[PDB]
Amino acid sequence: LWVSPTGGESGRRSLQLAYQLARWNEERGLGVVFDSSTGFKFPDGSILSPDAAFVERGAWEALSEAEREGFPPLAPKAVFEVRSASQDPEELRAKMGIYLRNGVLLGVLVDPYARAVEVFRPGKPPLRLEGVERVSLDPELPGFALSLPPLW
Amino acid sequence: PLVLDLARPVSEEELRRLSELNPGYQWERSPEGRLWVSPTGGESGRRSLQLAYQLARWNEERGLGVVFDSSTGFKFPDGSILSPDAAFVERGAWEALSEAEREGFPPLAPKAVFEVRSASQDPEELRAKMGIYLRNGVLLGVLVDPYARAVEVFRPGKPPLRLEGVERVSLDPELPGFALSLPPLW
Amino acid sequence: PLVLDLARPVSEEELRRLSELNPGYQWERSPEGRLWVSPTGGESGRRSLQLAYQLARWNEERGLGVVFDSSTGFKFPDGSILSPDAAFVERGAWEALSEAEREGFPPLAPKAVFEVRSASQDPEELRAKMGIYLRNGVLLGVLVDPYARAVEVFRPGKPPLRLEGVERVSLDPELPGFALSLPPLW
Repeated sequence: LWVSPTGGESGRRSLQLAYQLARWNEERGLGVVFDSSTGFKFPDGSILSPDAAFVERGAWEALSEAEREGFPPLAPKAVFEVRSASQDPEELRAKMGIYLRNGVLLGVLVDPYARAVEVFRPGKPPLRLEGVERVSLDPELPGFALSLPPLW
Repeated sequence: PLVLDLARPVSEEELRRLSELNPGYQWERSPEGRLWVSPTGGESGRRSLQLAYQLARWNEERGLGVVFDSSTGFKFPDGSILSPDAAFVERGAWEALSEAEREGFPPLAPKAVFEVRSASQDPEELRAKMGIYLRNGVLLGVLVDPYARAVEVFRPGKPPLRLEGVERVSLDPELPGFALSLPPLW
Repeated sequence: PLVLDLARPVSEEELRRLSELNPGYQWERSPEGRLWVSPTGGESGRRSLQLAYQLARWNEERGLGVVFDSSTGFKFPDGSILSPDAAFVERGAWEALSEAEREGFPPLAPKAVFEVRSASQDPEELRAKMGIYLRNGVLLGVLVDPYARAVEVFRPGKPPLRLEGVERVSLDPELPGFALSLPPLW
């Protein structure tokens, strides 16, 4: 069926994910979290917009007002992509590669359909989990664990 | 936003594709059928996230409906496809939709919508957008202006309420027991 | 600038139309056919006028060509249509054109173009733009940064020069007798 990354289901899922990341950041304040609309300007020149992003406090603080106002010129420490029916797995997997190649330190891919999650880190093979309720995202995001059932 | 005039109303298919081809940009269809485009920079993105977070937190503890983030576009009665920074839809209204309707731009007016003024947006255009929401059936429209540190609440049949330098804002009874905290949005 | 992919090259016609409907912005066409939208006005607009005025003043004295402010867009061989903050076109070239060409987006590369960095522009993106000007025939590209209070000069086949702490920059031989004064642009 006709699906849009900017449609209801995708929006409902990305908010559920972003909500958790924000809940965690509210208590720890180690960085700044952005929603699915945010565009970031990556080192390779392109603009990319994940479903959620976390940028380390130190990286964010180094930015000027103008840089924070526009598409931030940096690779977020962590990026999250929630697969929507309109996207084929290998495509996002390919995108996770692009993120890492640009300096993202943690890429999390959630597939609500397959009901799995894939964790991408540089200099390490991709990790795929299925059947787990929560997934620890330490050490990149200290004390944060992503609860999966809410994303389904 | 920037207006792109077409001698043809942009289509839902074209909106999806434009979103795809332009990460970081929000595409919308006006009531007259024109294209509206606005970028979502870092500041906008952190504020809308924080606003959606508060709405979601409230909803998780209450369970009255469904919350959507800022990338979601809704299809209203007059044909416009608008994308607020946050929206709340009651369960009943959401469930009534077909799997296809939920997956595409939901054909309904969220009970409550939120818009956060970005630096590149003129205040009056955004206040006007609030009127479009209301005339299409939205029961609560909230406009946050982080630059003036003010918030304006719009309700059908009521004078818009503009509050300045306040810390909290009760959005009862449309959103039972929810109070939006403003400093986190500055 | 805001880069927009309409999934097809934007036509010259649409560029004008878009400028009309969105007056406070500059509209250009990239070599790939995408839309480049940039903010107009503010102190940046003021700097543009100051520069064009220094140029017009010099040209009045020498009479070698035509001066343009930030409002003109030029059509280059690669199909891009760019609008610098100011430009100089040699008299002969200008007249060799058709009245229509002179009235729209002149189809020629100015001998010299000037770009003044505005607050939302990345220095590296402006430098790449200078690269586009030169590969399309511009003989002298000048980039003014009022924030870092520096100037960069680009000539084909030569390394880019950056000057700081200077009050004036001579632009011979391309603009004989012309020295750009910087403080007025800060």
